[PDB]
Amino acid sequence: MIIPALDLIDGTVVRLQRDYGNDPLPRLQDYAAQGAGVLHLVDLTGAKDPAKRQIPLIKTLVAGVNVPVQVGGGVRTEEDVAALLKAGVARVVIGSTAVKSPDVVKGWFERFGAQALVLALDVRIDEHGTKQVAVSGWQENSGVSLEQLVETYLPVGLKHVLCTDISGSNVSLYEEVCARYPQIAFQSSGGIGDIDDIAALRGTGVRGVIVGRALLEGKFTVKEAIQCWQN
Ligand code: NA
Repeated sequence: MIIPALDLIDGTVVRLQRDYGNDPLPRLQDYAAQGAGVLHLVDLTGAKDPAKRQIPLIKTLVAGVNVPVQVGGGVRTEEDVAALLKAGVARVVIGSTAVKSPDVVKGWFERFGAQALVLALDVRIDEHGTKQVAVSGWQENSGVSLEQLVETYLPVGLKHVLCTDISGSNVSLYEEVCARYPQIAFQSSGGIGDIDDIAALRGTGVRGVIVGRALLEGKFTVKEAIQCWQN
């Protein structure tokens, strides 16, 4: 499915920074009105300081649409996961903590269930052609491959992985990992500049396609994206 996405800073919709206004709820409602079955939010305020996690806003947004929302941004602790779920989010998106503390995160899978968690991994293809995991675009590689990290979590029932390519190559990347782990539903993130980019991901095996900036830029609509995806 198409997964429309917003990044939020202090109640403001931003592009990665350009301000697109303070109306995230009507934006999300219109995404759902066009047929979206899942939405994605990044709490950039929470990511910079978990003390200022935008829980009240997230509550309002989840309540205001009829579809599951997955939410990430500075999820560091079990308390963070619980607080987001309590606010009504469908799934919590875990990023750097899934790389840095796998035994701790494996415990979260046991407590909350695999249906409640999405692991978001940034992947950089190195000189050798290895899929290297990094915790962000501006930090060096972490010394573990995508495959190695996925296999760390398969024993606790990993089901959802969001993969962002931060290094043609894009499509091959998703074809390979989806083929290797058909029991995992992979989501693609990044590299969607126009409608043809969505077409290209078709048949790769990816289950979900995150689309953020291209919608804000008015390149195409959620309805058009879904029609392309469904072919
Ligand atoms: Na966005």
